[PDB]
Parts: sequence; C-alpha cells; structure tokens
Amino acid sequence: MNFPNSTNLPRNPSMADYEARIFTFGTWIYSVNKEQLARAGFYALGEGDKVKCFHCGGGLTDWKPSEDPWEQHAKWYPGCKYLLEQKGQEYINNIHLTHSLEECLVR
Ligand SMILES: C[C@@H]1CN(CC(=O)N2CC(C)(C)c3ncc(Cc4ccc(F)cc4)cc32)[C@@H](CN2Cc3ccccc3C2=O)CN1
Ligand code: NA
Ligand SMILES: [Zn+2]
Repeated sequence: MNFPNSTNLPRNPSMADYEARIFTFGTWIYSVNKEQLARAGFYALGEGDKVKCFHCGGGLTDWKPSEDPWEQHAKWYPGCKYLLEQKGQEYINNIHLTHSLEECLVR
C-alpha cells in the first residue's frame, strides 16, 4: 500500500499522455465517463472501475454517477502535483472545505 507521490515528477510517466491513459479503459461500462477520468490524470487497471493517477499513483474505485473525477482526486490525493498544476490550490481548498461541510450536515 504505497505512500502517495507528492513530488513534481510523475510516478508513472508511461501514462503521462491523455491518449495513453484513454487506451487503458477499452469499452467502459461504468457510470463515470473515461474521457473525464483521463483528463483528471486517471487510467484504468482493467479490474472493475479501479483507476490510478499517473502522477501521484493514487487509486480510486466504485464510481457513483454523482462522483466527479477531479473532486475525488482532490479529496483522497490532496498532495498530487498534477492536481495542483491543473486545478490550483483554491479549487483544492473549496473541494476540501466542501467535503468536510458535507459531513457536518449529516452529523
Ligand atoms: C470514486 C470514489 C472513491 N472512493 C474512495 C476510494 O475508492 N478509495 C479511498 C481510499 C484512498 C482509502 C482507497 N484505498 C484503496 C482503494 C482500492 C483501490 C486499490 C488500487 C487501485 F488502483 C484503485 C483502488 C480505494 C480507495 C470510493 C469509496 N471507497 C471504495 C474503497 C475500496 C477500498 C478501500 C476503500 C474504499 C473507499 O473508501 C467511492 N467512489
Ligand atoms: Na477494459
Ligand atoms: Zn494524482
């Protein structure tokens, strides 16, 4: 169970190109869109809807149709430098503030 990569160098440079990542999915039956996953740095493992970020190495699965690739990326892998490059710390903080406040409301 690897620590998340927080450096500015990708863990998996073979998956650094959008198109390389897009090829990993094949026919995608799952509720979240493969282009939206690939744009958020994710590629498919081939095992259910398990994906990994090319840069941080961070893995996620069990995608509900309401879960957004970028939000989940920020929620679980907040140290990812690819996420910071693409989205900015301000998007990151919003998302973080939001998912903590989602929790309050429920209790
Ligand atoms: C999209 C959204 C993500 N959720 C969290 C999730 O997917 N995380 C959070 C955590 C980082 C702790 C985690 N650690 C291991 C795995 C497994 C994995 C192994 C390699 C790989 F390449 C890809 C995935 C997943 C995972 C979903 C809810 N889930 C699903 C689950 C499965 C296992 C453990 C915990 C959880 C969990 O919180 C809801 N959907
Ligand atoms: Na596949
Ligand atoms: Zn990442």
